[PDB]
Amino acid sequence: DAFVGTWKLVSSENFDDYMKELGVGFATRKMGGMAKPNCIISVNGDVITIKTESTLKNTEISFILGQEFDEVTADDRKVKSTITLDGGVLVQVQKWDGKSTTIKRKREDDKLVVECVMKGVTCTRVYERA
Ligand SMILES: O=C(O)c1cc(C2CCCCC2)c(OCC(F)(F)F)nc1C(F)(F)F
Repeated sequence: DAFVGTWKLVSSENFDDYMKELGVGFATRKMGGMAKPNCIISVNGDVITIKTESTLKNTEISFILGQEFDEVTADDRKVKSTITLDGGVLVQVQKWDGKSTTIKRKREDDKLVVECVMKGVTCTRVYERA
C-alpha cells in the first residue's frame, strides 16, 4: 500500500538508548547501532511481510492485521506481536515477560518514519525509498 516498497535507513535518533532499555547487551547494540538496514514491505491478500536486511543481521515477519503472532526479534527476544492499522499508522506491539514495546510506522512526505518506545525512551528512525 502507502507502505509497500524498498526503504533504506537514512537517520536514527536514540536507538542505542532504546536497545539498552530493552536489555540488549553491548555486542548486539554495537551491531545494531551501526547497521543501515533496508526495510522491504510487501502485501499479498491479508498477509503483510516486513523484511529487514542488513550486512550482519536479517529479520522477517509476516502477519495479518489484528492477529497475534510469535516473533524472534533481531536481539533474540521471543515475543508475542500484534500489528494493527490506526489512522494510517502501522502500530506494532511486542509483549514478553510482562513488558511491552511499541513500534509505529508511518508515512510522512518522502519518509517512512519508525517510532520505537520502551518505557521512557523514544527512538525515531527515518527511511527513504531505495
Ligand atoms: O526497523 C528497524 O529499523 C529496526 C531494526 C532492528 C535491527 C535490524 C537488523 C539489524 C540491526 C537492527 C531492530 O532490532 C530490534 C532491536 F532494536 F530491539 F534490537 N528494530 C527495529 C525497529 F525497532 F525499528 F523495528
